[PDB]
Amino acid sequence: EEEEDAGLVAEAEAVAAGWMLDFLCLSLCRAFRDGRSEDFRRTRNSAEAIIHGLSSLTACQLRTIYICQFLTRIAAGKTLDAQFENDERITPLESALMIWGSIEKEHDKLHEEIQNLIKIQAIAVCMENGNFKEAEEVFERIFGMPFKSKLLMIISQKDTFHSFFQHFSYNHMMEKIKSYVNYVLSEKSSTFLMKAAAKVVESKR
Amino acid sequence: EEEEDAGLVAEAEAVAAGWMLDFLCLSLCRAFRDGRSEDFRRTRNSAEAIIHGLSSLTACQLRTIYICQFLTRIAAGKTLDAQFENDERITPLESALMIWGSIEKEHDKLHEEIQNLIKIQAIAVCMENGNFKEAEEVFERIFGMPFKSKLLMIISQKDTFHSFFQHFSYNHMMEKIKSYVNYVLSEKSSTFLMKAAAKVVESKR
Ligand SMILES: CNc1ccccc1S(C)(=O)=O
Ligand SMILES: CNc1ccccc1S(C)(=O)=O
Ligand SMILES: [Ca+2]
Ligand SMILES: [Ca+2]
Repeated sequence: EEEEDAGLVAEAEAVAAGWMLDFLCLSLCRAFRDGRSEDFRRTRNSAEAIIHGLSSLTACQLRTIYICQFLTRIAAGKTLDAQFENDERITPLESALMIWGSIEKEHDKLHEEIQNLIKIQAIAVCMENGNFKEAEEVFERIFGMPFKSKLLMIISQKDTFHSFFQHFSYNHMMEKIKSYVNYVLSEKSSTFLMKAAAKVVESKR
Repeated sequence: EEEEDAGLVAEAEAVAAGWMLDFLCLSLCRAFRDGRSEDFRRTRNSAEAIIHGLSSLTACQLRTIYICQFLTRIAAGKTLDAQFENDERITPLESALMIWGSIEKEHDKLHEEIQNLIKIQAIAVCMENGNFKEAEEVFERIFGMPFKSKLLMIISQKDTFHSFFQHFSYNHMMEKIKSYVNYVLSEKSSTFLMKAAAKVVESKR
């Protein structure tokens, strides 16, 4: 009876942790979309902690975790001292690109546009910090012809403020990513914890 | 409409965070009661993070936070390098004693027994580490006559393994605290998130 009770309790804790992960993902998406930097930081810390208390993951929960990790790396895209992988050479935007290619999602036009904007900016952020040799190394790791050769020419000329980086800017990458985040927000707005909390708030109006 | 929606969303996030705090407190109590050291550590990290995302606290939520903080200091009672207060001189058991005296709860016989056991052990843990001068300083900060004079005599004799510390031992303090934790477990087992999760598990049996 003691082991049977402990077992049912552990199963209930796993159910509640899954509900907490979905809610925290929704809150993280909304903070990213709104540009609420401090709320994003605190929500990320909460999400990471809840994830460490989870063991079995369904395919849906792994996709949710990948979305949280992807937005965290994009938020840190210009923080070149942040090490997100065991290989210390991988920059934050290169780490976001790896997760973007692993998520079980449709490869629609928006998917490829975000992918190519992260590739251009992974090089651009190195150039803007005067890290010319690092830009060439990020280029080799990513690329792994017309798009490729324009980028290599810009790296070799050390043209940091090139007009190419203004046409495919960091702001344009953020805006395209926010369009994708809006779809995730619509999909997760109906998850258990947010629905129950919204019902309580509405009943008091 | 944009500010009105943002407002309702923030209210719903506060409701869900309150439900998460109660659930995490219940899980932390159960890990402490069971002696599941690693689960206690991970649950504490999750609790701390959720608490940083909360702003307005009801009297009930402040009591819940005090219970989490109290068990954390008791779990760290023998870690004399842990600094829980801005005043670096305060030891973990002295910090647990301060919280124990601040919780809005009945001062029954069990309350006073736990209080006195934490006082004896706050000195005992210093003696057992050979920190005789620190034991005298903890004594002065706490005490703050027959109980008092026996303790001062033991500190002055440097009688670390005194039979007094075996009669009012660290294990006896932990057991009395676990009795109190069982009452908190019964009280919080009916909170929203645990009840809903338990209903899901049961419906699959
Ligand atoms: C489990 N990882 C996780 C979860 C949520 C947000 C960020 C991360 S991280 C530290 O990998 O960027
Ligand atoms: C808000 N503080 C908190 C919450 C839960 C568990 C432990 C703590 S602490 C770091 O103060 O020991
Ligand atoms: Ca670097
Ligand atoms: Ca110390």
